[PDB]
Amino acid sequence: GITRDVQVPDVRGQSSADAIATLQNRGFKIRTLQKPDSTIPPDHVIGTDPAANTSVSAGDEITVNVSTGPEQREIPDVSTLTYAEAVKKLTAAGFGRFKQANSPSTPELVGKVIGTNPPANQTSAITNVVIIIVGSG
Repeated sequence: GITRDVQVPDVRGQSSADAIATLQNRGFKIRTLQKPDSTIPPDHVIGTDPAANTSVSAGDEITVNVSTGPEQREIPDVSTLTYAEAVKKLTAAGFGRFKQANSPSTPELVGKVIGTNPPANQTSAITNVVIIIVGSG
């Protein structure tokens, strides 16, 4: 037959703790899912899971998606191959902050990227500014 299923209001616009408390008060169980990412939402609740707006039994389980910190990635040495490669491939790797600089190099490297200013072998954040250095002399 039917049981008592109700829809539970979202705690969007408040912190994850606010959501946790509100659901807890109603008897709902909450699971907090956190991810470090490139496409990071704030630690506050901006959105919720459909399960909340769906009519569910009071005391169901609501997953709260929260993100803690932007992810970091190691810089692949593809920069040295082509300027286009450096910017685009690093964007594909997640990076979204670039700064171009040029450094005087031997004519044999003119027009080629000689690397990055920050160490490429280092794991840099998505929001970290990668300074791409082009060899020009």
